[PDB]
Amino acid sequence: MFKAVLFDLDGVITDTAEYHFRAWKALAEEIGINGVDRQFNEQLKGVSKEDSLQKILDLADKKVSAEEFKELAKRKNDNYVKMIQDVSPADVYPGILQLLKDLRSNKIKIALASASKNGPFLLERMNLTGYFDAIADPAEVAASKPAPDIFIAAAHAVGVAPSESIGLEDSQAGIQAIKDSGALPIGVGRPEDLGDDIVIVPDTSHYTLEFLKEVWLQ
Ligand SMILES: [Mg+2]
Repeated sequence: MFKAVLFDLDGVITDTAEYHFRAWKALAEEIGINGVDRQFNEQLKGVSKEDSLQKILDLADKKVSAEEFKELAKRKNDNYVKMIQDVSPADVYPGILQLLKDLRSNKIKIALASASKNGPFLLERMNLTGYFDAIADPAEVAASKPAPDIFIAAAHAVGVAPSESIGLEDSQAGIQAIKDSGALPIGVGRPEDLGDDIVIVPDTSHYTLEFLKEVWLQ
């Protein structure tokens, strides 16, 4: 049987994308730029702050100094930290709390493998910290997803090899990272998005201990 489950945070445990979106929209509004909506935000998800801010400035063809660029980036981050003060156990995705309980009661290790710089904070606000054996620190990993580094770090931090683990992700880059780590991916979302070569479930309510066991046995 697998010995650990390695979780991403956004799109598996909870929705942090909402709060990044709100932070960018608030920034864009503060400086009088229109067009930062949920569709435009698809060009901001999972890219650097620099890239994101470039794209936003381009909406109005706005030029900035290096000093102004740095201030705007800081402002977005401050906005984000303010907006996540709201997070509560009400923000946990369906099935996830029961899955953590079941994993823990079956002595399976639980690790977070997220690029979030606020992962410990978020897990504390959602009252999930107690279930986590480790949180991989993205500050201490050399390469982001789709590189396998953060999944290797998460597995190692609970004393297992990635080949002893299942990874749960909703993103192409995350699924690729799990595959290249040696862990078994189980995706959540659409095969159209994540590929035909992995087990995919339509939403997190399908992530049950019994399902993960059956997938492992294949
Ligand atoms: Mg994710």
